[PDB]
Amino acid sequence: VARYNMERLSLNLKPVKAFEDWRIPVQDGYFPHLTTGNGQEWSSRQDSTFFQDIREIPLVDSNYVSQLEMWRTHLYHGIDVGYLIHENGSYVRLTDNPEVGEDYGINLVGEALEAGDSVNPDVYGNIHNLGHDFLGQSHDPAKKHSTTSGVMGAVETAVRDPVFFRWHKFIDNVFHRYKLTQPPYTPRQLSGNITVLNVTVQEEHWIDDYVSPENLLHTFFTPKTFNSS
Amino acid sequence: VARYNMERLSLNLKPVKAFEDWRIPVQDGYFPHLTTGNGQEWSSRQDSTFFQDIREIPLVDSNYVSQLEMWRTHLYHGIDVGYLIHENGSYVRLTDNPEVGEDYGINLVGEALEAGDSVNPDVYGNIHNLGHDFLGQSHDPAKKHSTTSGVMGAVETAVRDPVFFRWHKFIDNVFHRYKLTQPPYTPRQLSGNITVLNVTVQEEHWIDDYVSPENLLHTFFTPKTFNSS
Amino acid sequence: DEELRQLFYLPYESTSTLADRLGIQLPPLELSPTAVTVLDPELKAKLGSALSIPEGIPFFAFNKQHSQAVKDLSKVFIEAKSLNVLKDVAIMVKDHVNSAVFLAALYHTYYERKDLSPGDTPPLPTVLPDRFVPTFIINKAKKLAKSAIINNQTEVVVEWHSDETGLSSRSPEHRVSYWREDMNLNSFHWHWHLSNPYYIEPGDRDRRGELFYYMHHNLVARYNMERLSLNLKPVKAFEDWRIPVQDGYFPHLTTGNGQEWSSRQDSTFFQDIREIPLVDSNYVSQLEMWRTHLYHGIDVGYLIHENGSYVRLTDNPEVGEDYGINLVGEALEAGDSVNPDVYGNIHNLGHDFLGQSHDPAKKHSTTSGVMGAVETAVRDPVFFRWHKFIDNVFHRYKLTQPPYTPRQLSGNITVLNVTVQEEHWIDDYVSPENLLHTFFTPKTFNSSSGIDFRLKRDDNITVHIKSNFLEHPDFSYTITVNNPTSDFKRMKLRIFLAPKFDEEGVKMNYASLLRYWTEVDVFETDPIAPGIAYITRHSNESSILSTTAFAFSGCSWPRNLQVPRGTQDGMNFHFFVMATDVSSSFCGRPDQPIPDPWPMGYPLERRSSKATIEDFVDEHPNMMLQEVTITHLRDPSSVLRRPISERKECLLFTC
Amino acid sequence: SGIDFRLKRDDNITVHIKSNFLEHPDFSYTITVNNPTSDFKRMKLRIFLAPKFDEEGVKMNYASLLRYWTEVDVFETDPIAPGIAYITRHSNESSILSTTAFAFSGCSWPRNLQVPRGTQDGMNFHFFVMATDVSSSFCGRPDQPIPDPWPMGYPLERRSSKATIEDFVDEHPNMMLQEVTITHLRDPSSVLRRPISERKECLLFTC
Ligand SMILES: *[C@@H]1O[C@H](CO)[C@@H](O[C@@H]2O[C@H](CO)[C@@H](O)[C@H](O)[C@H]2NC(C)=O)[C@H](O)[C@H]1NC(C)=O
Ligand SMILES: *[C@@H]1O[C@H](CO)[C@@H](O[C@@H]2O[C@H](CO)[C@@H](O)[C@H](O)[C@H]2NC(C)=O)[C@H](O)[C@H]1NC(C)=O
Ligand SMILES: *[C@@H]1O[C@H](CO)[C@@H](O)[C@H](O)[C@H]1NC(C)=O
Ligand SMILES: *[C@@H]1O[C@H](CO)[C@@H](O)[C@H](O)[C@H]1NC(C)=O
Ligand SMILES: *[C@@H]1O[C@H](CO)[C@@H](O)[C@H](O)[C@H]1NC(C)=O
Ligand SMILES: *[C@@H]1O[C@H](CO)[C@@H](O)[C@H](O)[C@H]1NC(C)=O
Ligand SMILES: *[C@@H]1O[C@H](CO)[C@@H](O)[C@H](O)[C@H]1NC(C)=O
Ligand SMILES: *[C@@H]1O[C@H](CO)[C@@H](O)[C@H](O)[C@H]1NC(C)=O
Ligand SMILES: *[C@@H]1O[C@H](CO)[C@@H](O)[C@H](O)[C@H]1NC(C)=O
Ligand SMILES: *[C@@H]1O[C@H](CO)[C@@H](O)[C@H](O)[C@H]1NC(C)=O
Ligand SMILES: *[C@@H]1O[C@H](CO)[C@@H](O)[C@H](O)[C@H]1NC(C)=O
Ligand SMILES: *[C@@H]1O[C@H](CO)[C@@H](O)[C@H](O)[C@H]1NC(C)=O
Ligand SMILES: *[C@@H]1O[C@H](CO)[C@@H](O)[C@H](O)[C@H]1NC(C)=O
Ligand SMILES: *[C@@H]1O[C@H](CO)[C@@H](O)[C@H](O)[C@H]1NC(C)=O
Ligand code: CUO
Ligand code: CUO
Ligand code: CUO
Ligand SMILES: [Cl-]
Ligand SMILES: [Cl-]
Ligand SMILES: [Cl-]
Ligand SMILES: [Cl-]
Ligand SMILES: [Mg+2]
Ligand SMILES: [Mg+2]
Repeated sequence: VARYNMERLSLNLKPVKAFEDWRIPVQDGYFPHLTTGNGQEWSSRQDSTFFQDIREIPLVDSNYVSQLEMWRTHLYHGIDVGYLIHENGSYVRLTDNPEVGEDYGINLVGEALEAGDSVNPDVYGNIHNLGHDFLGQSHDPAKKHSTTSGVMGAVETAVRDPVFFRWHKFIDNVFHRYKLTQPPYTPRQLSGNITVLNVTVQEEHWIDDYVSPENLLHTFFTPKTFNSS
Repeated sequence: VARYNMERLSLNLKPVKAFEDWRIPVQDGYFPHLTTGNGQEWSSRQDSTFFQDIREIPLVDSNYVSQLEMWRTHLYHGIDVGYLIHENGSYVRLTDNPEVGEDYGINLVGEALEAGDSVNPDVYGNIHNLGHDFLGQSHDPAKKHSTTSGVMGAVETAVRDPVFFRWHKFIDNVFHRYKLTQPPYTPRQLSGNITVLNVTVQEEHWIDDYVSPENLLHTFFTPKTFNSS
Repeated sequence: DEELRQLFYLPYESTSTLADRLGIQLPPLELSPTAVTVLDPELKAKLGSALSIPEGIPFFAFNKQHSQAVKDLSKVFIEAKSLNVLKDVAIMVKDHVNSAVFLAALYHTYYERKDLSPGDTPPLPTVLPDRFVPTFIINKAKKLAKSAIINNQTEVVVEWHSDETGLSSRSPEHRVSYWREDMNLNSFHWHWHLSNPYYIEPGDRDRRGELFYYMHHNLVARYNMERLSLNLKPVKAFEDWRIPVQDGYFPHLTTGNGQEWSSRQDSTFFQDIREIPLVDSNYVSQLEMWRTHLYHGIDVGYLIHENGSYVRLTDNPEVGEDYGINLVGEALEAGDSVNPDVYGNIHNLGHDFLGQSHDPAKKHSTTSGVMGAVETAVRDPVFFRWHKFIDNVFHRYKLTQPPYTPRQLSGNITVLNVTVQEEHWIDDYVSPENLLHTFFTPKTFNSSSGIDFRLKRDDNITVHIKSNFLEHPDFSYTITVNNPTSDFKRMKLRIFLAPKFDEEGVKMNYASLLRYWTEVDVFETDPIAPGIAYITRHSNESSILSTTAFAFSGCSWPRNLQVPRGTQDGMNFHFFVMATDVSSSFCGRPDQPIPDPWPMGYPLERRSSKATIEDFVDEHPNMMLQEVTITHLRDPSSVLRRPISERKECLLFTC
Repeated sequence: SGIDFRLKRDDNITVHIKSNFLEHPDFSYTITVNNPTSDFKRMKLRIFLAPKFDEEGVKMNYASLLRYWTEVDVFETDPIAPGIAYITRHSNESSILSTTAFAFSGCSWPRNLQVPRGTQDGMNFHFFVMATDVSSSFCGRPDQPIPDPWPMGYPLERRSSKATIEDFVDEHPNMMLQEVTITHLRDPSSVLRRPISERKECLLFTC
């Protein structure tokens, strides 16, 4: 996300905005122009498409916007009070100053948010993964039209979609929310025996008759070719 | 529902309107002014309250408006094509002209809609019962406020609420939708050996020095008293 | 010339590929910047704008530039000194023109040249199967073909079902997809617009604006009868253009150039089309003002000509005066409009607004949706919402007309009786009188005239495509009439169909039925001798049909969709018959005027003081109102006698 | 009389203002009645107008027509002798009018708007007539009571079990339902005979 924003600033674009108010339609759609080797063209998403309940087939496998919202509410609460509730009933402290043998709070939040090895799936849910699927199925969320998923549904294609970065700005916002609850590093936590005296950056030779001034880096476009056979 | 409407017409009120577009807030609220013997006052519902997803505690026990809508969509489909799909995969014909040993279509729809002995809970759901609970919890649908349920949540109190009859007008509309799919009764189905020649209605004596004209009935208000001890 | 017909074949392949396969002698060739015909400068100079449409996109029939290109190309074809020269010109230009534009120009040419018959054109699905068959099925066919060739198999059949393009259980509009996507109906739509293009030289058609109204009115009416048969509500006009289009459509179609047709999500707004270039744009409020202007003209009874004079609108015209319905049609389509700057181009542009609504500002480098093409537009449920709006405009105009006078409805012939009888179609069953059936039957066609499935030149491969269609048994009807006069009388019988009940089970009154009447048969009889006569017509003779998966050729209402679906229990229809005193009727004839001076659909497109169709018919001895039942059979063999042993007992007399 | 258009005192200037108005020719109607009793009877005739069809071309039922009935003439007649009588009223005598661009003075329904516009082809109206047993009527009289005890607009402002105005009127011998056509002329001279030479041929009997 950070590097994407640096690219946006380079292009006179505004930094990406989190998609956090899920009752607002996603302003920017995306048409991937991709077709799989089985002849299946990836679904697109029109501008101004709502993030909507996914009514699966079978219906019992469905997920809902307000369900994800309540997972989010629960997770925000845990972050704000500094502990998660384990499915076994005990409380787990969140801290990035852990004791030896204690998990890092950022790690616990990450496992709960992705979700992966969550301390409590029933309470904190599966926000980030399902969000990909809500966005990827938003062109046909009740599965009425016998369609394919959009690129947000697959790891090798999701980054293509501008909404990837709106979704991940939301995700990064959750993580930063947690980081802000942590106390600043103490003098001892930042102290060191080595003094830094100087820093210089130098671009290597890349074109005859030009030597880059110190502390200047360049970028440009170059063709690349590969064998698709 | 029919008798309620006759009471409404008697009072110069418009007949009850089904609550069917669940996007529209319920215009008329209800304040029951009831308190249980455990001192727990029944929750009320303000005018213009939305029918909203019920996020239960625990969250895994929740139900959602679009979920009920999809159950409704599935049921409307079955009604319109004249058969339900059994959870065992077979199709069950809906008819009010059944073969000997065949269920009545109106009965099958009723069991699916209530729901009771539904042919397919996963597909047709539990629309009518859950709707009572959605309406009864609509003052606090995400259970944020540690509140009690409204009167729609209990059989001995639900009829008090004007929304009971809006909900049941919707329910009766589903049943009438099914009835309309049935062929008109044939001449043989309506024929009879007995001829009806005359009909007369006569109110009994109820007050001295008055005899009601034929075919005239009266109503009035009278007190009744009971022992609450 | 069956050499002429060959020009329709393999439209996505080079002329060299076609000629090689067919042994057609080629003109001189060269290599384009592969082998392509040399295009003579003399021919090129005659082509107008034909070459301006790039290869690799569909023919967008409602778009003014695309239609102009087809008109410009067909002009050269139509004006060719002979059929030999025509063939030479076609062979020469084929490599240099958009293939869909080429095909459209060729079909139009058969309608316009007097020495060609549209009935001799190939069925459109054999030429462009990609327009009618889902992407997945074409791709499966390519796979089956590749395997077959490898295993020395010269023929393959692929098939598909409606269960595969949408989910009926969650999408009520999908319940009628079989009808909207019917390949013959979509082909009929292509034929209609190429027989009666809005860009035709004015005068070269008679009452073309009125025919635009009439064919589409019948198309909408029959769709509604299909909807009622399926327990769907009749279609609602898309008229408040502020409201998003509720039902989207995903066509699941890909052109032979690999370009998948755009879809439209549920709840998509009808939005301003900001074209590239921007100066070619059109706007919702612009269309709304055209509509406002047209409604005004209709309401006051005259249009304003671009020359400043006023033109009266009347369906009771003087000799030599145009019909008001025709003038409104030309203004609305639009075709030969009296005032383009004032009344605009509402209907055509609306197709393009709907077809581009997934990307109306052209930000996403996308293709158009199916509403943009005549051979695909009927597939989309919004087609019928758009055409219900269009039919509403026409009905708004019809309602301004005075009811037909007694003299305008009077006739010398009396109608005495009407009977309808389904022909034999299954052994050991005879249909009761006045009962018609429908059912689904498979049809198969050879797609190899349209798509080259060969891997290499020497491969012998044929791909057959099989799918299900609504169908009905043949039927006939007999009208008993009396001529009480002293001499022979000739008459035209006018027979129309409409459901008796609406979606609520209420009997439709006269006013409501006006929106439903559809032509069954309108034709002139032999002269009727004094006394009683019996006139019998077979369903294959119907005026709405022309003259093997494709029964009727050229421009024809699909024979297989001639009878509305009806219901399992039997659905009741009015069968109106009128005897009036004196090549599908929906298509008209390019070279001849409409023979009948009465408005199309007469007398059932005007208001009446009569409340019911029963009351209306009872006033006139030359009209009779008959009634038929139409019953859809899920399993046609169900009509057969069942073993006494296997019959089940009913609880309530019938079951 | 309303605006002083003078520049200075001695100027002699008059400004006339001309504009177009809807208008109609005078008309009369005659009601034929029977008094079957043995003595003179006085009655009030109550005459109301409404369109027959709504905007959709559907015949309006009794309930819908209640929203449309408008007074044409409501007045008391001379006593009617036993037997048949003819009662003729001129449009200028209408109860809705009082008693030169301004025909009727004081408080009056405009005489020029006494007849609805109607249409070029002719528009059909119910003309309801009731004989009841015994200064615009819209304005009343400041110093006098309403003479008639019946509600204004009687009997056509209440519900009926009768579905149509036809059914309603058929129940009562003292009511009759007549019908008139009202036709608007863009060019009043169009009603005149046209030269045989200048008449154009119709395609469908009438044009
Ligand atoms: C399927 O359709 C195509 C028509 O285009 C047929 O292909 C032709 O077959 C004949 C006989 O082998 C060849 O001489 C022609 O060259 C073919 N035409 C083309 C354009 O390839 C094919 O025969 C049809 N298959 C069947 C079974 O009728
Ligand atoms: C137009 O109207 C006014 C009425 O106010 C008339 O003006 C009067 O004319 C007479 C005769 O010249 C004068 O003696 C009065 O003093 C005028 N009254 C006022 C208030 O100015 C005028 O005569 C009318 N014109 C015509 C042609 O009738
Ligand atoms: C819940 O699991 C954690 C694992 O770290 C454990 O420390 C805790 O004791 C458990 N709670 C109970 C009461 O079992
Ligand atoms: C520097 O090094 C010492 C010796 O290893 C270490 O104990 C201490 O942490 C460091 N002190 C500072 C100044 O950070
Ligand atoms: C750091 O290095 C740069 C260039 O090598 C030089 O300009 C600067 O004087 C150096 N600073 C120090 C403190 O050595
Ligand atoms: C499903 O249940 C019905 C109930 O009568 C039964 O008839 C049918 O055999 C069952 N289907 C299967 C395949 O088990
Ligand atoms: C009349 O009675 C007979 C004898 O029981 C019975 O068969 C029949 O169904 C009855 N009803 C009619 C309408 O015939
Ligand atoms: C029905 O009963 C009433 C009162 O008993 C009587 O007045 C009327 O005439 C009866 N009708 C018939 C058809 O017997
Ligand atoms: C191609 O196969 C068909 C049978 O499928 C056969 O009739 C025909 O002769 C074959 N074509 C050639 C050129 O062999
Ligand atoms: C405008 O066109 C109409 C078409 O018939 C013609 O009659 C009329 O003369 C034209 N108006 C003028 C003033 O040119
Ligand atoms: C009947 O026939 C006569 C003679 O052709 C013709 O004039 C008349 O228009 C016909 N129709 C009627 C209804 O009189
Ligand atoms: C009409 O034809 C049917 C069947 O042919 C017959 O039963 C019926 O009586 C006929 N009606 C008249 C009026 O001839
Ligand atoms: C009517 O047309 C269909 C399809 O072409 C055909 O099967 C049927 O035999 C035809 N009926 C007659 C008698 O021509
Ligand atoms: C009716 O009044 C108008 C306007 O005042 C007048 O022109 C007409 O002569 C009057 N009719 C009679 C006969 O009084
Ligand atoms: O996770 Cu959201 O795509 Cu790396
Ligand atoms: O069910 Cu809804 O309350 Cu009797
Ligand atoms: O015109 Cu036939 O498609 Cu709108
Ligand atoms: Cl949603
Ligand atoms: Cl499901
Ligand atoms: Cl919970
Ligand atoms: Cl531009
Ligand atoms: Mg509602
Ligand atoms: Mg609308």
